[PDB]
Amino acid sequence: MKPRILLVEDDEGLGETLKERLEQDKYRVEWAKTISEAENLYRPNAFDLVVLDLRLPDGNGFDLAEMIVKKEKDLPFLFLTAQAGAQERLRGFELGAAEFIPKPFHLKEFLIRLERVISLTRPHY
Amino acid sequence: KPRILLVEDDEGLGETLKERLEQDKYRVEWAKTISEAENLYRPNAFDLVVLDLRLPDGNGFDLAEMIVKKEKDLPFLFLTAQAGAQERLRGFELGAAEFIPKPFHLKEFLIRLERVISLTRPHY
Repeated sequence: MKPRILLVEDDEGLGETLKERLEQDKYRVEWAKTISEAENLYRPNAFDLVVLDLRLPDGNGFDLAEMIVKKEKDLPFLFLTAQAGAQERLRGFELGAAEFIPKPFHLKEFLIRLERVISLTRPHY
Repeated sequence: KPRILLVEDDEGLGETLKERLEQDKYRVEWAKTISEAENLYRPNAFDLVVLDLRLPDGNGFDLAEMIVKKEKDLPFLFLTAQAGAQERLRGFELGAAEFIPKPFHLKEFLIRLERVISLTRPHY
């Protein structure tokens, strides 16, 4: 019912804040702090959206995204990252990212953009 | 054909964008100042406004605010080097459909613009 988000983020100050605010009313969040934890949490037909940064301590978010796309072609993923230059964004969009949100950001911006991504996951009425 | 109001004073860029979009079966009215954009803008004529926050005769937020007052659900997006956290927050809170920073590769802009154009308006 509540969309389930896989959040991949090693900054625990930011990750706690994001998880807490997302779980406030609308969403359920499984929060991985490493790529290996993300891989453990990840399985097909379990998530509605993945939110990930690019650098984690044990690998790169693009590789994780590429893996996920291979297993579940239509699982939306968005990047949330300080590495948000023209090249990174183009790479993300060409891989089919649903969104690309830079750091730094205000939480309310993230919530607006994320709610529109969730809206696109809804079926046609 | 979807009609785009492009508000962009950089004429090298504006020419490139107008030409490519018109090859993609868009109609583009390209304004180079806020003054010109306000003059070209009319309700029930455009399907998307693309504007820079940085225009020669003022702040693109003023133009976006005028457009929102007149046609609250008209899609608009910012294409701008003024792409920091405060400006993006203000833009999304105002209802911007997208916010694409400069510099950008043209293919990124096209991918993101095509997505905005696909959204349904208004409520069926």
